[PDB]
Amino acid sequence: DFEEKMILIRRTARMQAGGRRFRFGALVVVGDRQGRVGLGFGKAPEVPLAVQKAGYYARRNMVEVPLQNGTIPHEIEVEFGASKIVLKPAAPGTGVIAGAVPRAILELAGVTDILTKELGSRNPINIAYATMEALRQLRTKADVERLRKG
RNA sequence: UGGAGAGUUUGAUCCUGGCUCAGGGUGAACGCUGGCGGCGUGCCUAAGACAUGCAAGUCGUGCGGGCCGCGGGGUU
Ligand SMILES: [K+]
Ligand SMILES: [K+]
Ligand SMILES: [Mg+2]
Ligand SMILES: [Mg+2]
Ligand SMILES: [Mg+2]
Ligand SMILES: [Mg+2]
Ligand SMILES: [Mg+2]
Ligand SMILES: [Mg+2]
Ligand SMILES: [Mg+2]
Ligand SMILES: [Mg+2]
Ligand SMILES: [Mg+2]
Ligand SMILES: [Mg+2]
Ligand SMILES: [Mg+2]
Ligand SMILES: [Mg+2]
Ligand SMILES: [Mg+2]
Ligand SMILES: [Mg+2]
Ligand SMILES: [Mg+2]
Ligand SMILES: [Mg+2]
Repeated sequence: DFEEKMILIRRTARMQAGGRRFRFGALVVVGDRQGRVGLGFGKAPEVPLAVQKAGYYARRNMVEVPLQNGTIPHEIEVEFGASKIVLKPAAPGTGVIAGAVPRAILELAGVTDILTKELGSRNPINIAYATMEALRQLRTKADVERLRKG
């Protein structure tokens, strides 16, 4: 019902008297490839617990993507922190052209052909959040005319 | 009908930031190796110095001859 794929897994460390103590953080995307995505970042003392927790958080934070023939309706440009994401629709037969993080996010959303570009900071966390906010800032012609009814 | 990023400053993080790599290209060279064909291509340096051969001539339907040779005439 729901497909799940992790973006990256890292091991952070705090300092305590006697040595460093580790804590694992993991990004997880979940999607049905129908137009719904979810992104979660889980932290746990061990890796599998962190992956499961990131999956829970990703299912809790969902985004409805307005797909139009497997591509995006209009080009977007999002600044999350110092990271920038540039999304642009593409004609079918092109394929998802993106870095690992946006490729995974958009593929789990049900996108087949799109042109992206990461700018500024390449940080996978900020890039993931920028792509999520980009998909959250998408509008359709129906929504546009819905706003301009008056 | 058109756009992918990654490694690296820290105990860990975010940012700035340089360096490096994956791509394509070449009148290329070098190493190891090396079977055939087609089409291209081949002094990027000393515009340094050059043996040798060839590479710019042709018209007797513009003109008079030289040399060598043959034939026929004016003459016993
Ligand atoms: K902003
Ligand atoms: K690191
Ligand atoms: Mg929507
Ligand atoms: Mg900025
Ligand atoms: Mg930068
Ligand atoms: Mg860098
Ligand atoms: Mg320092
Ligand atoms: Mg270190
Ligand atoms: Mg410190
Ligand atoms: Mg190269
Ligand atoms: Mg190369
Ligand atoms: Mg040989
Ligand atoms: Mg040949
Ligand atoms: Mg030749
Ligand atoms: Mg040259
Ligand atoms: Mg020369
Ligand atoms: Mg005679
Ligand atoms: Mg007589």
